[PDB]
Amino acid sequence: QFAKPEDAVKYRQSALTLMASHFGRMTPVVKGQAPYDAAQIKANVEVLKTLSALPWAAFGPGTEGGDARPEIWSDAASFKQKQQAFQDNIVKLSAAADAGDLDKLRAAFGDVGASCKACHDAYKKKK
Amino acid sequence: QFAKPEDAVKYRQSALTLMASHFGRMTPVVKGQAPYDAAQIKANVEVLKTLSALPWAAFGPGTEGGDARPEIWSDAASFKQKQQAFQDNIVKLSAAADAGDLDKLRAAFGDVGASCKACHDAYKKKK
Ligand code: HEC
Ligand code: HEC
Repeated sequence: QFAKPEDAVKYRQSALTLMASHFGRMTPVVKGQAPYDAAQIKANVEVLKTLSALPWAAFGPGTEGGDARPEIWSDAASFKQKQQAFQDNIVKLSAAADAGDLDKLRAAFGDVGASCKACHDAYKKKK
Repeated sequence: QFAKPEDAVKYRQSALTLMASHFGRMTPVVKGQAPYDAAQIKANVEVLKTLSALPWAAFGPGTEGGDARPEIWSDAASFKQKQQAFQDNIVKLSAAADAGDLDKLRAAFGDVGASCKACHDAYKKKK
């Protein structure tokens, strides 16, 4: 869907921004700093579900640019494992939210965050 | 969910970018330039459904900035009507996609586009 590589870069950066707001806005809830409303969190995690599937297709062939390391493309099966671990932890987070359990949510949120960081550390260029 | 107004600006700009890719990537299909696969379009319109609800909450109170006109806040019921017309045309687009009919899809796509432009012309700052 991208006319030039820069269009894929812009898309994935926007998707990751949006996805990252939906994740991070739950931090006060899982820390107990903000109240836990099970329906609110279930709806938010549904939005995060959708968003968390979107970035990866915008790292096609020859979309080098932005802060994406070239290793994303030359080590494709591996990058795919970092992405698939992350989305399987998103499935777990959905399960916790859908069930309405703050303990389970806390644990699942931590697992997702660890998977964000694992990919970050391997595949996002240094700042 | 925004620490500063600039965070709400960044969110809505990203949401609108992402939402706009999901809309515009269907243009070759509705023009007949690309093939029509009903299941592909149904899945894409589901993603657009989700995205099209996201920008508006990031125009809260005192999030002036970006290319948002101040009239968005001082004429709140009206802006809300531009937003609600747009999302009701997104409901129609979902219906067309879910039904699998290219004629209906074409018509519904045109209606959505007109609603994007109506809001653009009233509420996005001039370039
Ligand atoms: C788990 C919920 C997260 C969160 C919170 C973020 N990511 Fe990542 N990310 C990855 C790569 C390769 C990039 C660079 C993209 C590019 O510049 O081309 C990023 C970038 C980000 C950003 C910055 C976006 C921007 O506005 O420029 C942010 C806020 C962000 N990430 C947060 C790679 C990955 C992964 C590889 C499989 C995974 C998993 C994640 N990111 C997960 C998350
Ligand atoms: C219907 C599907 C669309 C499409 C394709 C776009 N919009 Fe809008 N838009 C609105 C406002 C106030 C802004 C400015 C936001 C800000 O800068 O603070 C925008 C901006 C955009 C962009 C640019 C995003 C960016 O990267 O900076 C794009 C690509 C875009 N729009 C496309 C307002 C509205 C509406 C008011 C109710 C509606 C409806 C739409 N936009 C609809 C669409």
